[PDB]
Amino acid sequence: PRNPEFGIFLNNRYLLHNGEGLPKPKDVKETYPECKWRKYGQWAWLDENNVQCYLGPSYKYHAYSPAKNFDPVPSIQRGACADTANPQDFPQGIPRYTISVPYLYFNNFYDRRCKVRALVKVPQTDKEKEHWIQAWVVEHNGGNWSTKSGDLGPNGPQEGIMLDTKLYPKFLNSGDIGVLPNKVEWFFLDINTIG
Amino acid sequence: PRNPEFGIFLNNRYLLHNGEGLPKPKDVKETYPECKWRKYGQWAWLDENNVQCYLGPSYKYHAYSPAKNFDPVPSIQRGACADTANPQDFPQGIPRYTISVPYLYFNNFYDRRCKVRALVKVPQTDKEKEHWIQAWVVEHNGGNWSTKSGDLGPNGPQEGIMLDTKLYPKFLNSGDIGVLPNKVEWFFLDINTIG
Repeated sequence: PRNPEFGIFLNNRYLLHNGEGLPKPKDVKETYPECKWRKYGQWAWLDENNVQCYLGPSYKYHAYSPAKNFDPVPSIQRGACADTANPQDFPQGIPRYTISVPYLYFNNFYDRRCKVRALVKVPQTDKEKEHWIQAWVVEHNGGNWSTKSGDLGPNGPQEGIMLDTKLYPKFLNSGDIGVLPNKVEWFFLDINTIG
Repeated sequence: PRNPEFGIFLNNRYLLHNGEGLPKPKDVKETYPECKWRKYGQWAWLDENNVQCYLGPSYKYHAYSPAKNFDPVPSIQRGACADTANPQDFPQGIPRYTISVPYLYFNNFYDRRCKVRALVKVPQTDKEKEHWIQAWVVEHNGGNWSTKSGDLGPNGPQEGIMLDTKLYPKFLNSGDIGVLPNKVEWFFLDINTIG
């Protein structure tokens, strides 16, 4: 069946045409300024009324996230998404590009965002031309890291993502602390819900 | 386990306290004005770049939808959500209140919103005090109706929802064309993603 069911092939516009003809991105943080790291008994992503909140980066509102690497094989076998049914167009075997996301981007009971498509921007480096890739979310993680620190403490903000071990080094020049020095730009391919 | 995992019990604030202490609602249509009924080969919910789009009404941005009734028993058995795994806190048997939603509110491959919680406002009538109820989404529908017409034609806009046959009559006074005369106010309980 056609995927997406309606409209343009958004993945092709990025992978083959770099986003040409589409608006320049805004940051998904601007969609929900009041969704912050706050304490209500425990530290969590909460709004100004102490209601759980999460974000939905789209092709219009990209996420810019501090990133570590991870091994996708144990995640696929026994991680947070291991019992999720394979959705439309999911690869056989280990997908070429995989990511893990923190609680800033899901609800763990009802909107888990397991085995969904994400586009990730790979900037120019000494090795790589600038280009977009398509990855699958295959894990959830804590994500208490920033571009300056691999560990913000047990209760520190949970913004960080993970990239598979073969995608991560594409972000580096030939010139690594365990978090990439620049935030990684990405969005959920099939989530276009904010104007 | 605690549900929601973090933050206040949002359902209790509506069901027991009518939303007290929370902001007055805005319309979810204002979150995405450019998500419109448009033709790209077929008629669909599409943005200004012909990308598929959908909405996520929350406690801050309610949906106001034209509503028909439906029989939840065949939907539970063999409708769009019949093979969805029962999530946390899903009832045994037929839930007391059930709704069906159109494509304006889901992606059918990756964000189906099957077996999720919705709060629905039941206004005062000659029989009912004003109050909120908690319903489960158990079906998807076409929804080519408005408060003035049960049938907007094969290609007409798909905004309409359905309410189970025992919830629907709670919207009427003792004073029915098949669509309720007033739009029904509702939101997804666990989706709080737009500021």
